[PDB]
Amino acid sequence: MKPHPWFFGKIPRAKAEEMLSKQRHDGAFLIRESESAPGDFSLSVKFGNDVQHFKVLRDGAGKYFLWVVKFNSLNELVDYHRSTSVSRNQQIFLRDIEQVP
Ligand code: NA
Repeated sequence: MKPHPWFFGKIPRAKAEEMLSKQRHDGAFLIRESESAPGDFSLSVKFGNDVQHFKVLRDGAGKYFLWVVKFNSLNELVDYHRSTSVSRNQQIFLRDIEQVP
């Protein structure tokens, strides 16, 4: 298929904020590899004039989750949260970034 447009590797938290702050649509997001917690992933998401960040948590077996529902891949967790909100305070659905192209 195609590589996913949402995996940014080891981009600093502040550079994820810089990039997402130029996005127009709420829910534009990326997965990055945390610098403060090496070996952990973080999800950064545009919402309004902000950028929210969430830890990608692991269970004892290595499944990934944000809150309660967990998955066998980052790819399945991202796809799940295209239609189930990532936030408990707003309805925020992941959508791909509109890329410089
Ligand atoms: Na993680």
